[PDB]
Amino acid sequence: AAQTNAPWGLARISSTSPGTSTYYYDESAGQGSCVYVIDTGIEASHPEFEGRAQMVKTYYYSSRDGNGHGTHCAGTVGSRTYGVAKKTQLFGVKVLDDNGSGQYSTIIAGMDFVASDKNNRNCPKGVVASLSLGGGYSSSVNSAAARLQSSGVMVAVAAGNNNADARNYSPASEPSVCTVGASDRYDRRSSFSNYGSVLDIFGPGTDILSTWIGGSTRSISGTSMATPHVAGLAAYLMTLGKTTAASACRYIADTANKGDLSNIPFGTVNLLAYNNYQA
Ligand SMILES: [Ca+2]
Repeated sequence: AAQTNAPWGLARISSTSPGTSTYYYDESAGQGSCVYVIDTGIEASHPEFEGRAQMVKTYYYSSRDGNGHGTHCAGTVGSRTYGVAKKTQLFGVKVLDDNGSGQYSTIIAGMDFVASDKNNRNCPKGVVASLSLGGGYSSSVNSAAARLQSSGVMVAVAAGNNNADARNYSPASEPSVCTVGASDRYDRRSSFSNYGSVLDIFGPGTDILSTWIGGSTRSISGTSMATPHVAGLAAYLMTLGKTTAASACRYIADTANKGDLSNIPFGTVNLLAYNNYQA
């Protein structure tokens, strides 16, 4: 399948080269997989989701995304225009309030929630979780990411927006999950992407068009916008049969565009997510 005049990041992760605007992908498009967006919530009523998105948990007084962040990230995973994995089932977990603030203990609660809940859902092609959030190093926050990953959920985390080595941030520094930095449409590491040997992969994160609440769209920027490219990609690769939840971060790295970003410090991977679908 081909989707012309696509947001640049979907064209990028289907291409070897920057400067193209068509997104290519096999039409299965993540059918039969499940992605949990653990964030401010998802405006599931957005027609872009077509009935495939459900809130399933909140730790606050409403499960609605009253911020916009969770809805944008979820749209990159799996909205019909703006998504990678256009036939995946989405699930929301509101661990962030509406300003974007969550305590670690509730974040943790969300995470263990997914390791359990997946067993209430039909995900025969595989389970993913997408965490576009974080704060300073915590062993506990990190342990809750290793558990979620160990439980057979592909875990994708934002490396962080401080232009700092990410080993000091959580859940980014955790080893066993897939820590995502960001790039721009000219293949520059993004000016705000954390970096550091704990990264596995880079994805589009500067000027990412996606859904927003009210039924709307906007372009925003972050390792948060890069993260759900890799989560949706992993859903797409599960569904095909290329990899598994426990093997997907390695498979994506093995199949990445290798050498191609500027602005990658010494010691940080120079790997860019790629679906290998057109070449
Ligand atoms: Ca890893």
